[PDB]
Amino acid sequence: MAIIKEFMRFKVHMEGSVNGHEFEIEGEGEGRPYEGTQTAKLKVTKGGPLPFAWDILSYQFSKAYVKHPADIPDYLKLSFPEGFKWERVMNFEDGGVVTVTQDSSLQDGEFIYKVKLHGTNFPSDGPVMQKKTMGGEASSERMYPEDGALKGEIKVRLKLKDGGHYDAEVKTTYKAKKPVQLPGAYNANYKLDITSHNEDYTIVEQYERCEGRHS
Repeated sequence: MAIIKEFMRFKVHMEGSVNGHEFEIEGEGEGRPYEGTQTAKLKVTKGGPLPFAWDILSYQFSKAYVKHPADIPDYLKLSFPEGFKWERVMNFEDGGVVTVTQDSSLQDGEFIYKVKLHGTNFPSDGPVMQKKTMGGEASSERMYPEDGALKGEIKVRLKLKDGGHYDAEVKTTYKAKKPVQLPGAYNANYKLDITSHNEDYTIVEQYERCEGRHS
């Protein structure tokens, strides 16, 4: 029950399964919501070491930290303290599919994120199950208002270890819990890096920069 400060922390809990392998991850993050920068330290609390690529999870660990020009209303910052929810489908090039449902709220002056993820139909020999990805390229999410919510579309490209890319079409709906001002169409430009990780990815740190701009 508060405003969005120049510096904000968040806690995240994720529960999910990928190709039937169940896991849980808890994390803590911090950043500067108006500067569009944030970092997070994630720990696998159940089902470690993960038998699949960390890169499919990385995108699921924070839209309140997007730098917006003053002529683009900040729909998702304005949803607080109640918060917002988002649901996403990631359609990978080799048939694999990830869906994500997320709830974002503010408690004791910190954001709380609860994430549920399902991953299925990934080929056993593919880059996800064989841990052959090496991070993601910078990308631009096309943001647009639709049916009283905000939608986003991203063509995500995961770097392949032996050179090349492995892609996914990403579609997400973001909706405030209570109606607040929706913006017009714009682009959210992202850069996300895995800053560090232990050998088996049970401890991982990420950084993301995101800035909204007109096309």
